[PDB]
Amino acid sequence: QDIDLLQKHGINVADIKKLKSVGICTIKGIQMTTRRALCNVKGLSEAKVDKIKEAANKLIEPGFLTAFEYSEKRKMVFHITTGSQEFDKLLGGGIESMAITEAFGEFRTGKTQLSHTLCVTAQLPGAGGYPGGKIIFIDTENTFRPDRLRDIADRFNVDHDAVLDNVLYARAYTSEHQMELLDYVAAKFHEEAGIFKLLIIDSIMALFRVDFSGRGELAERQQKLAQMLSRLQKISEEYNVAVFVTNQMTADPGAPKKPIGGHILAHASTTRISLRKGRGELRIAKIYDSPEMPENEATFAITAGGIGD
Amino acid sequence: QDIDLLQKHGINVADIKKLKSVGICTIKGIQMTTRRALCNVKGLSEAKVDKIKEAANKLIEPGFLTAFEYSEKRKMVFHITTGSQEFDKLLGGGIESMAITEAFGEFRTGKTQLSHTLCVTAQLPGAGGYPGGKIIFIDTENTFRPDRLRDIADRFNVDHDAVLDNVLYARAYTSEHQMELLDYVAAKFHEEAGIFKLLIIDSIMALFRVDFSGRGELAERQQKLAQMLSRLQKISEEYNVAVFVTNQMTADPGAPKKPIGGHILAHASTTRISLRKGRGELRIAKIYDSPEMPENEATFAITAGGIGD
Amino acid sequence: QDIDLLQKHGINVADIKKLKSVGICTIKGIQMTTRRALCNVKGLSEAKVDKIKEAANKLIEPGFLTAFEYSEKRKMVFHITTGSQEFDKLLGGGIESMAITEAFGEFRTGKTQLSHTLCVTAQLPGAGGYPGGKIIFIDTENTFRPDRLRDIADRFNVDHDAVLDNVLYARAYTSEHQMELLDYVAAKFHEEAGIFKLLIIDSIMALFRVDFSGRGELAERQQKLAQMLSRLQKISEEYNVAVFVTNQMTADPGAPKKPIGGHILAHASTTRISLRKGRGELRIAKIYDSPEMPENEATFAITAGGIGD
DNA sequence: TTTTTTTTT
DNA sequence: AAAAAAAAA
Ligand SMILES: Nc1ncnc2c1ncn2[C@@H]1O[C@H](COP(=O)(O)OP(=O)(O)NP(=O)(O)O)[C@@H](O)[C@H]1O
Ligand SMILES: Nc1ncnc2c1ncn2[C@@H]1O[C@H](COP(=O)(O)OP(=O)(O)NP(=O)(O)O)[C@@H](O)[C@H]1O
Ligand SMILES: Nc1ncnc2c1ncn2[C@@H]1O[C@H](COP(=O)(O)OP(=O)(O)NP(=O)(O)O)[C@@H](O)[C@H]1O
Ligand SMILES: [Ca+2]
Ligand SMILES: [Ca+2]
Ligand SMILES: [Ca+2]
Repeated sequence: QDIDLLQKHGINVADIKKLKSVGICTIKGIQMTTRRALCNVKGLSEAKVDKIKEAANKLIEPGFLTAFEYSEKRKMVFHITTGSQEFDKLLGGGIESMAITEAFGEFRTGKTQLSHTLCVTAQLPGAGGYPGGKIIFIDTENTFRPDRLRDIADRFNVDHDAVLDNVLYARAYTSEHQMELLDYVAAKFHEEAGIFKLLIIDSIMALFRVDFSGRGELAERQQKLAQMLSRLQKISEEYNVAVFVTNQMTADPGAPKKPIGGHILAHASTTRISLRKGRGELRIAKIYDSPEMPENEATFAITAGGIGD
Repeated sequence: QDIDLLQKHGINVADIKKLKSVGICTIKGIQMTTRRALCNVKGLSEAKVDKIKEAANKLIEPGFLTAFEYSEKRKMVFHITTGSQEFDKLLGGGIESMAITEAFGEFRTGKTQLSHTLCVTAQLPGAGGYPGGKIIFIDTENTFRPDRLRDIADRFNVDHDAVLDNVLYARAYTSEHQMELLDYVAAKFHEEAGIFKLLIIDSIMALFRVDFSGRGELAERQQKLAQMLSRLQKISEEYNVAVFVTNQMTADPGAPKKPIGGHILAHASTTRISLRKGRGELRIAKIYDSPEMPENEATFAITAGGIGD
Repeated sequence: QDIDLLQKHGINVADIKKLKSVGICTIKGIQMTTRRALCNVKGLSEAKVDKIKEAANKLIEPGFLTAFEYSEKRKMVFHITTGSQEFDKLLGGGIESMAITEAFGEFRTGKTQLSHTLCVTAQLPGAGGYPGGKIIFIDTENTFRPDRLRDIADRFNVDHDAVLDNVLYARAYTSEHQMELLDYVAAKFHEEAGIFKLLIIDSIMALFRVDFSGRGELAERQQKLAQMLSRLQKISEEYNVAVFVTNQMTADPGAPKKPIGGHILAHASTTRISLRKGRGELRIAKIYDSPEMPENEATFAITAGGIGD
């Protein structure tokens, strides 16, 4: 896995620590790079890069796996329960582990409350043999009240301070700061294989819609967004972790609500979960663009303690 | 067909295995090569290449076929049904076997669901004397959930594990990795003549729009795309197989949706099928740029089980 | 016409069959050759070529024709109707017979549909005393569906299989293969004087833009293109036939669409017909660079059956 | 000579 | 109802 399996094939140790200084730490890191990105770095020439690709095919052989084998290959994925019964009946165990999940609501619909439950149910050994592990929370608005975890820890009957250390927290302040903070995620995931389970970005579009103006800087903004979602897709295959992202909404005076992000965000997301209000403490949850489950509905209950029934 | 029919015309066996190491395996492989591409390879001189072209015209004679003969020549093409009745009424048997078909939707419109049905209906002996065979699936986003094949296998009344081996799967990770993986397709098609029927690339533009930036690397990206579509056109004549490609969409603040790819992709595609949403589980399918069928519409139904009515 | 009229002027028969092996078949073939091209061939010396030019001026005398005589000299040209009324009102009988015509569209604009009608209307005895004859179709993309001729044969009330033999078909696979296939056209035209009327290349730039890269091989590509267009100009005077060529288009992020080919193709073409989309099954056709008709517009209708009104 | 990208309220 | 930008071989 770690990139020391190449030095027995002609690679000298003088520059294999150099690609570590960019951030590459795994044998799939050279599988997930363009050949011109290794033209940009200080001190690697255009005519020596082929010897790293010499040890790429003879260590990770890109033949043609049959889908029968790929059926047993995909058994390593896991599922995170949401807290309810009909909500992960709507998903099939909840959140997939090799895909990007989206959830958008009006304003009060309980997006971060769904996230705050997921910092608690994901460290408990549950269904599917899922053993539970550590969480990274990348907040961007302000909403990481930690004492809200302590109420949900009671209704699952867990100790308080045993769970307040297994979540990692950092707030981005700028849309470029949100991008560079993904490099710390790659360093944090690699040195402990298997102790982390999922990652939460609070709202990817909470800073992109502010730092960029309207029709002038629109293509500048949508191009920088595509680099972020592609990097998150690479991490979810590199370490087999889940990602959960939310975003805001906007109106439509041309007609009546659409989630912001445009076509770039709608294509790159694997499952989108629409959330609308019902009656009192009840919320309705539809499902948009899923590779499994058709458009059916469920019913939450945001409680004292997150998602219930 | 195989390139051993040339050695009886003066070609020595010392370098006919050399052009095999590039990838050339058929008597049309020398028909589909520039004369300067055989100047680039290690150990073949500029003044000996004519003896391969000596056995080219006396084995494949490029005279002038009349179109009456070409009418009976084109009877070897086949047609893949999609799953509906009005949808291949809109196409005339469905997918052609010597052409490139395109299909683009908004985001939830069911592009990969149309692909997932085509991995099932193409191995069943159907209309036009089409006997069915094996499929190659080149995925690029992430969407190859194999258990979705098992639902569609029921509504055609086929065994489960008899069809999960006749599809081959590989995921490209990089836009250059997608190009070199076509060379494995040529090796896989050649050694078994007639057991493969079609090929699916998931989304050719899913990695080209990410790995390349805006107006700086635009001409660099569009030139590398033209090498890919021309290689796919050569394979579809070399082995008589069908190809099915999808792509994303983009907006237009100059006006209102256009499929990405530019003029290069729009010219090289033979039929393009627009897909838009109707009501509930119904989708509308128009047709763009076809050499037969004029602009008429139909109506899907994505079901439990892919395309219905 | 045939080169046996020279042997009565001192030319021995030992080498007049030699210039036949290059491809020269007519008395204008020595009028259309450089004197250094007859230095390159195996077995003809630099000091004997003048005796062929001895019988050149005393058989084709290059004096000074007056334009009054040239007015009656040019009566042998003919005109091919396209299928509409305002479209050849825009051209003046349609396609000239001693010139190169060009037509370029966006992607769906009906370029090959205009070609498919021209394989049918050119074998019918129509206006101007044009008697009709045989057609050569040099396809290069893939688009020669022959059953599309059978629909247009009905709306002109012609037999089906009487017209499916008078069109000759060949597909080029490589940009050098497209060049050498013009030598078969010269052999096919010469032995039957007057039974052929026109020639269609599908898209000259469909293979030149693929087989050659960007700014490296640009001058290499544009030099090889100029040899092709000059050879086509020589054939259209050697046998008095029409030629119809199409090409793709490209964008312009420096500004917004331009036809590809550069200045070489724009100069060597005699008439260029721009094609853009109107409403539904209607197309608008402007005219670029014509030696007659000024910039006026018309309106097609691609039908069941090609071009209508 | 060559090559199009990008929704917001 | 109504808004604009961005370059490399
Ligand atoms: N302990 C609690 N008991 C009952 N309701 C609660 C409790 N805590 C929070 N809520 C409610 O849960 C909702 C919070 O949803 P929330 O996810 O915070 O919205 P949001 O995602 O933050 N949208 P926005 O605040 O505009 O960014 C509100 O209706 C709160 O009143
Ligand atoms: N098991 C199933 N049975 C029937 N229909 C299903 C099934 N699972 C998914 N679908 C349908 O598939 C639709 C989404 O189709 P999909 O092919 O994912 O479009 P898509 O454009 O490829 N999504 P994306 O990859 O983000 O662009 C859903 O809206 C469902 O209607
Ligand atoms: N026989 C026919 N009957 C009905 N409609 C037709 C017929 N032939 C063509 N069309 C319509 O005309 C369009 C095809 O135009 P076409 O002449 O193929 O453009 P093109 O520029 O040759 N395509 P491309 O090679 O991709 O650039 C399609 O959108 C069809 O709907
Ligand atoms: Ca919030
Ligand atoms: Ca998809
Ligand atoms: Ca065409």
